[PDB]
Amino acid sequence: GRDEAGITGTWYNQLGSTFIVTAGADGALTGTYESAAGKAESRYVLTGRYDSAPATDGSGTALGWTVAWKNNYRNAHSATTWSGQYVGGAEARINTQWLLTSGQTEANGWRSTLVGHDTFTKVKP
Amino acid sequence: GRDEAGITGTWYNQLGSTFIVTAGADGALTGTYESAAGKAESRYVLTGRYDSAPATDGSGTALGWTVAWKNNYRNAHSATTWSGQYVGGAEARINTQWLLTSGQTEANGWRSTLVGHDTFTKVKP
Amino acid sequence: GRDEAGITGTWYNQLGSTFIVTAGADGALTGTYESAAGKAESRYVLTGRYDSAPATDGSGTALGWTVAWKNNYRNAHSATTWSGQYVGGAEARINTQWLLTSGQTEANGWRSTLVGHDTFTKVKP
Amino acid sequence: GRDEAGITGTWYNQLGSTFIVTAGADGALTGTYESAAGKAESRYVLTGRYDSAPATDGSGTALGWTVAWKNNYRNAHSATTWSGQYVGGAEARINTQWLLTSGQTEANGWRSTLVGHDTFTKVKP
Ligand SMILES: O=C(CCCC[C@@H]1SC[C@@H]2NC(=O)N[C@@H]21)NC1CCN(c2ccncc2)CC1
Ligand SMILES: O=C(CCCC[C@@H]1SC[C@@H]2NC(=O)N[C@@H]21)NC1CCN(c2ccncc2)CC1
Ligand SMILES: O=C(CCCC[C@@H]1SC[C@@H]2NC(=O)N[C@@H]21)NC1CCN(c2ccncc2)CC1
Ligand SMILES: O=C(CCCC[C@@H]1SC[C@@H]2NC(=O)N[C@@H]21)NC1CCN(c2ccncc2)CC1
Ligand SMILES: [Cl-]
Ligand SMILES: [Cl-]
Ligand SMILES: [Cl-]
Ligand SMILES: [Cl-]
Repeated sequence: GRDEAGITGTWYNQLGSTFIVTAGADGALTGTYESAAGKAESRYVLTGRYDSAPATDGSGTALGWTVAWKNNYRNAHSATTWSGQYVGGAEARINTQWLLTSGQTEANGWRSTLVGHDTFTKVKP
Repeated sequence: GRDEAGITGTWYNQLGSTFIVTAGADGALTGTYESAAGKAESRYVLTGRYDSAPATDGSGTALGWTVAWKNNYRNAHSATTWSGQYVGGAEARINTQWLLTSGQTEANGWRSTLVGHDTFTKVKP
Repeated sequence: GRDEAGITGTWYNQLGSTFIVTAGADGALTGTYESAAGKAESRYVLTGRYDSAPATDGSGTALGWTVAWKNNYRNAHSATTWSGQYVGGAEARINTQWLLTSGQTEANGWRSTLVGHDTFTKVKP
Repeated sequence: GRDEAGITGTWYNQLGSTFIVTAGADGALTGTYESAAGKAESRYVLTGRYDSAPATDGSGTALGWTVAWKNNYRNAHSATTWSGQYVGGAEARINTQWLLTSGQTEANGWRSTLVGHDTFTKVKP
């Protein structure tokens, strides 16, 4: 992986959530997520993928991951996906937008999905 | 997994893409994705998560997955995340919304992410 | 307006909501919206814009509109924007994706916005 | 309008775009938008709506607006909708997420819509 070394490690977003990830040489992301917001407690499993051979023209590295919000402490019957890109350097960042879907009945499916954006950095707010 | 049996298998969306997935007892999703649209050829790895203990009131099962659009044939420097829910029964479906992020420079990050929606069923269009 | 005649009139979405709109020669959209779903009763004002000189290569006509969910009967402290395109012909359609923002405190702004998609046609479901 | 006075005026986002708006007592937004990014030149008409009787518990004021990207200088065959909320006070802000739809053929409709987020303040970056 080109940014295997750059992506692997601990990241923090603007809410104070903590994203711990290992980028594998093949394109795998694995790790844990702890949200500072919402119906969440302690760490949750995450998994995702990244482009292991990004362009070399200054473009970011595309990636995504998923958390289902069930662990031994809580189940929020929901899942978030973050889609974004890693941008390396002295002020490295993972810039994302996310979709948070809740389990809903038929009648309520139209209101099942929240959208937002998180920016992750290597130092915490 | 409650819908481990229901989610595992082959799904098809409205574009004719094919989503092959195994749901693990823990909440894992693993499999392959073949897109009928866009800068894609053959199968790509996917990974994701689902709620393995959904509500029993008729609500769907929340889930999500990621594809990074790199394989041995093509690299589109991009990744899609699908966030949605599985709804079982005779007309089982996975209803999703997705975010497709491309690697972009600084100047172009504002235009890095497409949004859309896919509906997957067990029989093809 | 090129599709002034095509856009003007009554449209219905998959939820059974009714969208009544007048497209002005300049690019204006004005009208009323009645939602079959959610915290809504009777008609609400809408306003928006469309491309009054679309491409002639078979592409759709880009457009958007807003409803704030306050009228004399109800206030849901929220607003939806639909962004999409009109596609003319015998099976004319307005294909959209929408963002529904609620008024929220600081602590809750991350969960203020729902996302979805509506397809409008000239005949009702 | 409760925040008629607060919303009316000039706002600037993180890209340096300028949003000039008048909030009417009824819930109307009218004005002009000048984008610092993308296929845009000079000012474009906008129109939208806001909640003219927001909650009084510290929640923001929901609102939305549309720009179709046609004026006398340029036509980008596209339209953006911003959905968000006004938050008053010494550091007043309009926090938004947006959908930017381009006119596309049938074959390409799946890739017609960009998503992002803008934060507007009364002082420029
Ligand atoms: O709060 C969570 C789980 C934690 C999400 C944390 C989010 S992930 C994006 C953002 N970035 C973070 O770092 N943290 C936040 N899930 C909800 C979803 C909406 N829910 C319902 C309930 C009833 N009807 C509809 C919807 C209730 C449960
Ligand atoms: O086409 C793909 C990869 C395949 C995506 C297939 C998509 S996934 C959601 C939907 N459901 C499917 O089943 N299939 C489609 N990626 C693009 C993204 C945008 N790209 C750029 C290039 C230059 N600047 C900006 C953006 C070009 C590459
Ligand atoms: O239901 C409505 C107003 C009517 C929306 C109708 C929607 S527009 C897109 C779709 N297409 C239609 O044709 N119809 C639907 N608004 C909500 C939003 C979420 N709300 C809260 C409350 C508390 N906390 C958070 C959020 C409650 C009020
Ligand atoms: O660039 C613009 C018009 C100006 C948009 C400015 C955007 S509004 C949200 C953000 N906040 C701002 O303040 N400024 C930006 N429109 C594009 C859309 C994508 N386009 C295509 C072309 C071909 N195929 C697919 C898509 C090309 C034209
Ligand atoms: Cl609910
Ligand atoms: Cl580009
Ligand atoms: Cl609330
Ligand atoms: Cl194109």
